[PDB]
Amino acid sequence: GIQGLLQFIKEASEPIHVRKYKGQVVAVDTYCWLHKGAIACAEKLAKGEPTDRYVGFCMKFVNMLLSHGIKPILVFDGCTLPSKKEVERSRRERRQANLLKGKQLLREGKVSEARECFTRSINITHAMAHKVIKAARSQGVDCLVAPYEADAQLAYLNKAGIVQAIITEDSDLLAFGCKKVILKMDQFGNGLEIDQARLGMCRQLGDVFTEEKFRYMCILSGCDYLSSLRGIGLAKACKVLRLANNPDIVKVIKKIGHYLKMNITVPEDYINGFIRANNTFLYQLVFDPIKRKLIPLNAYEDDVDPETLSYAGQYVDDSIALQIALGNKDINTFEQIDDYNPDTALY
DNA sequence: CGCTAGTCGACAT
DNA sequence: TCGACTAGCG
Ligand SMILES: [Mn+2]
Ligand SMILES: [Mn+2]
Ligand SMILES: [Mn+2]
Ligand code: NA
Repeated sequence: GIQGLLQFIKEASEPIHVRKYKGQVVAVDTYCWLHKGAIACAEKLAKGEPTDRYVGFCMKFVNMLLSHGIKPILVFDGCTLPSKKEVERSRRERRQANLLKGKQLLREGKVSEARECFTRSINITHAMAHKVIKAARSQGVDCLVAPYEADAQLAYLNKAGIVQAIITEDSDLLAFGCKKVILKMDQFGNGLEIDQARLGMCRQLGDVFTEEKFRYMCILSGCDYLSSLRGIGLAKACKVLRLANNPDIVKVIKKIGHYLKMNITVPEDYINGFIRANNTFLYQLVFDPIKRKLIPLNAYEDDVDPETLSYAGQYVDDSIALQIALGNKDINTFEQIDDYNPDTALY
């Protein structure tokens, strides 16, 4: 998540409605609807009590798209990424802290304070996501479980032309290179749209509108894969790239103390972390739904060795990757929890 | 002015 | 899964 990116390129956004893609295919970052659908029933999920309200919350969004001729492809998060394990461990640490502190407030009498901690300790399990998959499949809607982060899976579906828009709330999809991203879409279907081609209307970007330079700007500002240098945001990162009259990104990062004229010490591990993060935005493992196989988000280049890309995801057998993508195989237990088969009537 | 970190919000009755 | 918002800092 690039902080403040949406307010940094506002001049490239215009409010639209989902009718502009009537009769087209639009993928969805479905986990955003699960987080909003679980707030209305946070205390129930915190106490382990059975609840299916979030199932109905995600369905009114799906049924709303079906009413406008949209063919949604619900994409769901999968396994944990090694490049995101530091953030995933911290989020799991804060969910456990709010859960323990929320249960402590139940043993006192504070009902409003315990509810606030419950809404911040929401853990969207894969079983909760699989409930929405069953409800969406009962209505004839495609559902795809990403091998890891849904962000990379959404980026491939949009680049490969399978879908023409990505309905989401995260700003990372712009860094992955999505052509059309629809943000802040209410239950009625109204939101903002940011096209990758219209990024030139942002005067504060300069010549940093190409996919490679825009990807470099998001990482230097601070993403979930690599924390930014102390004092480096989107503006200063964009300033380094505008003045970067050099295609080699490694020498430009070392020279960040010169392009900005600041006392910036760059450890060597941060340089290896940038190459680690740039390859994750480029070569993260997605799932090809047509050919049914594990492929990187972008095709491998000649100046990269895929042997050093374990942090971007681990390959498995195409049959195992298919059962995970179909939601039949659980993410953690790796056991068959369902028996859906798309052959016996996206794929 | 730009960046950082904490807070409040997302639901809905 | 995320971001919007502002006070406090350089
Ligand atoms: Mn997760
Ligand atoms: Mn994501
Ligand atoms: Mn993301
Ligand atoms: Na930053």
